[PDB]
Amino acid sequence: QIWQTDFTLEPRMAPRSWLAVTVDTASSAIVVTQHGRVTSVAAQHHWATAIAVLGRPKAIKTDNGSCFTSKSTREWLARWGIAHTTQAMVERANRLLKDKIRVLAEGDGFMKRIPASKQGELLAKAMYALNHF
Amino acid sequence: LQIWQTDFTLEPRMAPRSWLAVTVDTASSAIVVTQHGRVTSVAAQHHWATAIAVLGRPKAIKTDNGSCFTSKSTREWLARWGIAHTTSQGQAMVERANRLLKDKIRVLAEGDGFMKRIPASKQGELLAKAMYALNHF
Ligand SMILES: [Zn+2]
Ligand SMILES: [Zn+2]
Ligand SMILES: [Zn+2]
Repeated sequence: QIWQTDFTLEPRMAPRSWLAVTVDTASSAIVVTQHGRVTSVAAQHHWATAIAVLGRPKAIKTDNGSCFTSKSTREWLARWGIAHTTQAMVERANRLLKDKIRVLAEGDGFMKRIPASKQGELLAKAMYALNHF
Repeated sequence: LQIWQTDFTLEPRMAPRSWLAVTVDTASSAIVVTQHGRVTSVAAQHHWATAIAVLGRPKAIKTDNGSCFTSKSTREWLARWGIAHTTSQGQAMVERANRLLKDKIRVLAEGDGFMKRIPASKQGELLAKAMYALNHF
């Protein structure tokens, strides 16, 4: 598999409002996780989630953000045997995810921040809606 | 399918991220370890996603009653993954891995000249090398 990964902000999911999103380019499958800060660790724990869900890819493509080009991330991706190169599919995935998140939250009456106790199920439901799990 | 045991243990050499979450597969004795700054429900869930990535999905996970294992957020996560969960005794195999791992961490750090805290930029490769050495004796 060849994946594309990027981070995007979703303030309805605050305080853990940074979403890491990966898309598999051949299948269009999408995995998202939420994070309180954009760090190398956050990217690594997101990829371990995506691997657990979809299988281990041959290569991941990203932009040049510092979470993705750090010595830490470069070391992790070599340890896992995944090649790394430094858009349209991930951007499409972001918009579809944000839309689902907005309509589900506003439907439950949450017009601003979603309470932390409701976030885990609401993000899973948004993700499952865009997939064939 | 697989049955795991998981627990957290503190390792001050790996500070500030000195919380180690450890999972042992009961059939194969394989260990997966990740390190975390705080012991929270999310740290356990990201540890387990890592262990699924390395080992494959288990049928069941056994833990103690620490609050990050029995929280609503952890109960919901385990249910979404379809993993059964069983819970003040402890479990032998994970306590033994905790001991092996701390000994191993000490030996490796000390060979590289780190006598007390390991510099944060060294800790990822060293923890991975310790986990690999125990699995590949
Ligand atoms: Zn970006
Ligand atoms: Zn994490
Ligand atoms: Zn414990």
